[PDB]
Amino acid sequence: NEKVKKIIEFMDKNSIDAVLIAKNPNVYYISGASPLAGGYILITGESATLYVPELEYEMAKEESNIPVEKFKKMDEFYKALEGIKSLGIESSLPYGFIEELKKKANIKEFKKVDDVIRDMRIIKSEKEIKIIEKACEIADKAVMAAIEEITEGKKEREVAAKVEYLMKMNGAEKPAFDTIIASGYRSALPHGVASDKRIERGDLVVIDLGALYQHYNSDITRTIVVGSPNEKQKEIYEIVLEAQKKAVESAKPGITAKELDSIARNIIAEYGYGEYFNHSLGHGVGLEVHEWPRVSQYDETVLREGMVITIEPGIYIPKIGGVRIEDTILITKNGSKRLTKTERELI
Amino acid sequence: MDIMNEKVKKIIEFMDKNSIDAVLIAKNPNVYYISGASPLAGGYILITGESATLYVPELEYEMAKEESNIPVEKFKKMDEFYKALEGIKSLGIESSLPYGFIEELKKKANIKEFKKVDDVIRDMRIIKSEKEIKIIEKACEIADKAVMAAIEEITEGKKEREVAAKVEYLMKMNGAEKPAFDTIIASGYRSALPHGVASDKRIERGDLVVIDLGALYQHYNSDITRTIVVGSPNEKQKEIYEIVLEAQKKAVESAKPGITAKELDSIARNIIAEYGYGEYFNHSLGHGVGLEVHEWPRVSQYDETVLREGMVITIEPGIYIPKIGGVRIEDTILITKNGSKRLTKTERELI
Ligand SMILES: C[As](C)(=O)[O-]
Ligand SMILES: C[As](C)(=O)[O-]
Ligand SMILES: [Mg+2]
Ligand SMILES: [Zn+2]
Ligand SMILES: [Zn+2]
Ligand SMILES: [Zn+2]
Ligand SMILES: [Zn+2]
Repeated sequence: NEKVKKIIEFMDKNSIDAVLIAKNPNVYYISGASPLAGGYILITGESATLYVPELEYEMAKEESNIPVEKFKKMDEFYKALEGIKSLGIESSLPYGFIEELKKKANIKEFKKVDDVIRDMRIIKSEKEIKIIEKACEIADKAVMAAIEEITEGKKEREVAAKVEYLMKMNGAEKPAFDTIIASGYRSALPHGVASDKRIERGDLVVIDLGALYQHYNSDITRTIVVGSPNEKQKEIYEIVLEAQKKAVESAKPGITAKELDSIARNIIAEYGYGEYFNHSLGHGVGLEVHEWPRVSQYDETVLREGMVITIEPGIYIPKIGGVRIEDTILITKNGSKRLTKTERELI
Repeated sequence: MDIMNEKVKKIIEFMDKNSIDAVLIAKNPNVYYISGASPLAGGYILITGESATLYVPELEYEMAKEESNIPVEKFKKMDEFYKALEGIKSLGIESSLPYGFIEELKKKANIKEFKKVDDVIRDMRIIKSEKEIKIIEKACEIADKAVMAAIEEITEGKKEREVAAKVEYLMKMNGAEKPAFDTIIASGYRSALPHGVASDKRIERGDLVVIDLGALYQHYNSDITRTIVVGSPNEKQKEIYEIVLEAQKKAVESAKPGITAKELDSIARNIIAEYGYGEYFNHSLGHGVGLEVHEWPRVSQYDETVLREGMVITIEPGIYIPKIGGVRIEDTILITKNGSKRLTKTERELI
């Protein structure tokens, strides 16, 4: 396939004899198969083969677009690698595995192939975009359900369980990540995963969730308030809303991820809340919840049509609470498109 | 010097005996096991001969400081972390540490040599304390409740994924953080797929249905598999079922200290092979369970680990007939002084 072809081209330019792909999302991206257990793709100058343990063979044989080989013990796999001098690998390959490759496969050199994997996955195909949009649609439904479920006295975890159930009933494999239902002081926390805390009147409630649908992810955050907001809560909400909207409106091909982050960050900084916006503006979304590019002050990746990223500025104040508004957006030919469509002005 | 816990000291012992200058622990389950902290972002424990420190990003400091039993240090940029590592000659690392990170350590921390510390981590985690066993047993209680709920929910017409959604909700409402792994509800031809995660397929009468699920509860895992038939089973379904049941029961009864994992795997495998279904029992008999659903030891033909009191493993033989159906019966068990204890207690003879 075209993906294997691009890897072979990269191998030729970088004097790599063979490439090993082992990370789940990359194995699926290339072969179309997703063995839960350990699956490995070996790409040579003229072939691509997926190796899987026997228990995953039947599933892999019916889902893979490249030849499949099964093995009983890892020794058979290494035997298939003996002879390779320079091996291209993912930066995620674990130490234990690399040491086994040196000892049992006699690999002489390792080179990172992350660049070619990134260059491919960072631009979504029309088909991938449609799956991501469906995942976002499911996430939108989950956020609305969360709002309905929220009431004084209910545990954050109960709301989370209820909406995760709804997402799965809508076709999701599972949540894209641990659901965040953070109320009151918890809304100002770094990663407020739903807890046993009970929601209280006057609480700001951050709802950050996503659905994993047919291998692709979605990501959305909306913040609401139980009852009426006080002056401070309303103020930080208005600023985050302004920053989020301006950043989304500014997203387009040609500008750097850093430039985009600066748009939202400068708005928040000018209002005097710069020290309370403690994370990046966003991240890419695809086969993984967090992927390329990183939308921050440290990544100047030039945006291009086909990229899918989140725009999620926020302001977090100890005890008082926090506000975050996040959308998963698609970079189009001339601008952007919000894939998550839930109303943002909720406070 | 620091007053360090016994887990840290066991690592220090290993360090001295293996000429290692310092040890870096970065995998979540290990960081929790050693410090009690659960940094969602990147937490790193650095152990030296006289100190143990947990380094975490700013967005993790406050919580880590509250849950960690060892001194916590925060950093704004990784360069700050690598600076702390400067001077280390031989660094002990986990077999899970990624290539990219190791290359960074080589250049920014100028680490000269790396050595595996997997053996000491394994030696500690492979034997569960009475405290850990109680947590795992409760997770198994939650898993048992989920399996019983699944059986009651499974009927002709039901979508596999919907059954999964219902029992995963039940587990959470019963205290579980979340499922230990993607719930498997494999019906009909799908029961022939060992890892047939619940799908959009609708269950039909006469279907063999494999239910494999588990709960992550207070950091520990549970794992259970029961197979049922919707309606009356035919003779061929009953045949493979009786064989798997016989093999599973015999293996559980044979589990005791002194036997190797390979010898235990052979008990179940030889039974299934004698019936001529050896080619269809395409996976190991089991795996250890603890902070991770899959851990030491591997109960297979390729593991010589001698079982000891305190080990927690699964016993899950199965037979899978391609495109037709399959059967798997799995229990999480505890190795006792001279036998075993079934932590998962749901009835096994369900057809
Ligand atoms: C909490 As998130 C998946 O938006 O980084
Ligand atoms: C599907 As399992 C966690 O029993 O290997
Ligand atoms: Mg200190
Ligand atoms: Zn999010
Ligand atoms: Zn996000
Ligand atoms: Zn299982
Ligand atoms: Zn298992």
